[PDB]
Amino acid sequence: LGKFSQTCYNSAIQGSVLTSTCERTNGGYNTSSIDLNSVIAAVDGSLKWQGSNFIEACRNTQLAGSSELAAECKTAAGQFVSTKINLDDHIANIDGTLKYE
Amino acid sequence: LGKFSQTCYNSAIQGSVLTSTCERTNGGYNTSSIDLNSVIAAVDGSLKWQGSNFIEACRNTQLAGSSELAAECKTAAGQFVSTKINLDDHIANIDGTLKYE
Repeated sequence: LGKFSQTCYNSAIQGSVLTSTCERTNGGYNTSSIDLNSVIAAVDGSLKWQGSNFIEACRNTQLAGSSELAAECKTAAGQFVSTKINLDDHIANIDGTLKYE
Repeated sequence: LGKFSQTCYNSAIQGSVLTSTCERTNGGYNTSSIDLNSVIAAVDGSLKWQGSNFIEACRNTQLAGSSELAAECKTAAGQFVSTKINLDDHIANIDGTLKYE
């Protein structure tokens, strides 16, 4: 599942939104964006799938490398930790558009 | 929070996917989509935030007005009931991309 980074380039993250330019199935490419806040949660400071609204607990989001979302997130106790998640786990390039799967 | 309908137009709902054309922060427009199935649940026939996968229990999804999602969802007892939820509560436009917050 996922693996968008293998067929996309010029990816960027601003806030909770990922943008990238991806290869289409029958040739050519397309630029699209997807909000990651709908599909990533913060759980005691760690980014996890199967949830939403990590941005309520996190700040300074960045794209590290070709597919990692990095951020500083608030733990249950209230202090922050550095955390990351590999977007290639579930963000795919479906015919030129970024999708969660 | 939310209020995407104030800066977007030509919105449409297909299944659980909302598509709309939104103005970017400094001008210009972008058409994007967000899969509402990631952020809306259906509990005993009623659509609600703070959950996911409402489409598993619902049919006949439609956009009502500029910002409401309407559908028919299955109650625990078995029968379907009409239900609606206002997407403007938690779907926003950030620089041309639909986002959950």
